[PDB]
Amino acid sequence: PPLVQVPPPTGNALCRPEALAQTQGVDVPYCAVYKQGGAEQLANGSRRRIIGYFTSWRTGKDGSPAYLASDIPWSKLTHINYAFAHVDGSNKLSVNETAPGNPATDMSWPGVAGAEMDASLPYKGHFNLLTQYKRKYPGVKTLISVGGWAETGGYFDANGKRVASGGFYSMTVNADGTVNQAGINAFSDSAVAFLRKYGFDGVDIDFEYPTSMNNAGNPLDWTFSNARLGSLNKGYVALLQTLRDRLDRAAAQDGRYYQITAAVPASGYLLRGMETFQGLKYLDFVNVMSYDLHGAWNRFVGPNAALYDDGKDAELAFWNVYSTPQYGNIGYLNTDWAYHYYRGGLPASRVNMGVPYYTRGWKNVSGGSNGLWGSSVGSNCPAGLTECGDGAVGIDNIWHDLDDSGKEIPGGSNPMWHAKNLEKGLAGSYLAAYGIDPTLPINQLTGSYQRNYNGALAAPWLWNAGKKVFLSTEDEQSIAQKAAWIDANNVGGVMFWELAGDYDWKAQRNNGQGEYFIGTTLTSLLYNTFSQPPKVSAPTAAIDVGFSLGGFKLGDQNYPINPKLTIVNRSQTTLPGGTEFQFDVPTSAPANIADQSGFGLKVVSAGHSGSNVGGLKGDFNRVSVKLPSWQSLGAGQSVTLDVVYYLPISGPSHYTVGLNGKTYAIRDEAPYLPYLRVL
Ligand SMILES: [Cs+]
Ligand SMILES: [Cs+]
Ligand SMILES: [Cs+]
Ligand SMILES: [Cs+]
Ligand SMILES: [Cs+]
Ligand SMILES: [Cs+]
Ligand SMILES: [Cs+]
Ligand SMILES: [Cs+]
Ligand SMILES: [Cs+]
Ligand SMILES: [Cs+]
Ligand SMILES: [Cs+]
Ligand SMILES: [Cs+]
Ligand SMILES: [Cs+]
Ligand SMILES: [Cs+]
Repeated sequence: PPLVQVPPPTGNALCRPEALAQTQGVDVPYCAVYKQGGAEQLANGSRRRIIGYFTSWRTGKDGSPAYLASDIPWSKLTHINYAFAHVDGSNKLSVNETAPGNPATDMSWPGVAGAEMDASLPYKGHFNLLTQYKRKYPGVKTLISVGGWAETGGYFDANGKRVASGGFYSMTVNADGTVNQAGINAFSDSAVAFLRKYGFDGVDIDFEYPTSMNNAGNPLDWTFSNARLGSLNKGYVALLQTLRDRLDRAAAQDGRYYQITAAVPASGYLLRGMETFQGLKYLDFVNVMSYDLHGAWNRFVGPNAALYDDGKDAELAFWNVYSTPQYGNIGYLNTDWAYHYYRGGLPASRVNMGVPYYTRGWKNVSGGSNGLWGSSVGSNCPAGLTECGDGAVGIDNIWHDLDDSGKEIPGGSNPMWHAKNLEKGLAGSYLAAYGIDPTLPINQLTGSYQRNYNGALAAPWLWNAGKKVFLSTEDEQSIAQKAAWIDANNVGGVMFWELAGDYDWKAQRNNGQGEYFIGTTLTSLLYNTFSQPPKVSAPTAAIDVGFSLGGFKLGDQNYPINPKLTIVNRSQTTLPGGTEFQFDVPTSAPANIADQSGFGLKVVSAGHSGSNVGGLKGDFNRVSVKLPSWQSLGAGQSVTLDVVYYLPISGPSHYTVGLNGKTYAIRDEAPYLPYLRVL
């Protein structure tokens, strides 16, 4: 059949990342950051992204250990995310740059070698140092992260009090449930101005979370989030599409490229309320928050960031996930599952998986095996929680937050250097600097912290049998195991929270006796692995047929997941009955996807079968559905069918249309192939 010829891509279009949505007609300068074919030009000779979160609040001004921009391992990273900007009362991106003494732009560190201010920049603070060091390391990108858990829905004032402004929720969705175009425009324009002003290379959206699951947000945000559940997906897609548009236009004007990234949830629960993550097409890449999968907000004691399911996750067992036939023995609270979820709508090159450089932990743990998959129920829950685990405290919780009364909030949160000292039987000479009285019982080292490791989970932890304390850790053994998995799956890279938690042995500390402290062991392991060779070694025509899943219920009602699939014929040909549509569904969902409309939709190629212990065994389950023999799809017309699947997916992707003996790609995915207009 004759096809319609399309002009081939030229110039910058030859460097567009695979599947990234470009702003039509705008000369976006992709080749400034990407290679031909769309792979990223990465700093320091690395094969993988190595993305470190830098937190703004470790300035050392209160006497606690500082971690400054000059302490960053610039020669071993590819990207640095600055945490956090927020959405202010005028819906603009803000770091309180105009507040006297603010750490971003109005702070200095006299006498600290390497932290000297460049007098030629019209700002001081962290940003001054970031600008300076980027000159020495010109390939390293900086991005401004916006939101996070505490400031997704509000922001802190000068007195440390939180203003419940609504943040992302009110900026993206009006109180009446419609998308807030004015707010999204103000924010997007402000992001462009911010990038231009401070020399950032991109914006990292850390909206926690645009999900329709009830009570999923920070409890402090529920009056905003719960009122918007049905609208948050549309609001988030509008935010990302508009941000993409404004940054693409700015990039074309400035002759340099601006990235949009997002910190995105690993939780299958959160994702159940996020439709198919339609917004992925706007993102240069995602940073998957494959950590805080378990923690003392509930009683289920286990790894913070398991790589794999082991069939024994105590939380999943409690909810009957392993035993329900429909779930096909897929357990989802793990890094591998989350990665495979995001491949539904992204190539591997645009996904980076997160790891923690910090601990979470419980005390008074019962059951389990050396605490693993045990139980720890707590009392006097943190504000907003109606149940909690018994979070570890004192010497087991040195990176705690404080409540309004100035009291430590339990949770077993520590930098990994402190966890390494506990393992060694060292209390840490820095305790007093954190305002921790080392003479108090809860702040003394009692019992023995025994390191455990589970290779099925790629998870280390400390178990203190005397205190019944379980601290989930991350160290060289688990990083090496995850790094192997990254390389073998050719994943885009690795993200970590946070730089200040990485460690080294410091022989001179502790009166010359030595202890662990701030360092670069884990980042160095990642870099050394990814900058050297790995340890281990299509349709020619298209048709304009469109596919989309929609009609999702509110998240709490989305069991099982049964959206409507709409197929639209935008060719000038009638698709005869028997025409076959295929597409890839990520293996995050069991390979039992079906339709409820009598179409006979089924998996024709299973990338994964059986339990996912030891990891999912492939990327995609390819699905086929045919028009019934008697039913055509006319030019310009649509047909819908109800589908059902059992765990969240993004995408789908990689569509083909099987028409009169020939297989076509679709123009939405393959815009430069010659295409079928008439047949
Ligand atoms: Cs090389
Ligand atoms: Cs350094
Ligand atoms: Cs300087
Ligand atoms: Cs200087
Ligand atoms: Cs988070
Ligand atoms: Cs935090
Ligand atoms: Cs179960
Ligand atoms: Cs020990
Ligand atoms: Cs975190
Ligand atoms: Cs090899
Ligand atoms: Cs039917
Ligand atoms: Cs497959
Ligand atoms: Cs297996
Ligand atoms: Cs494989």
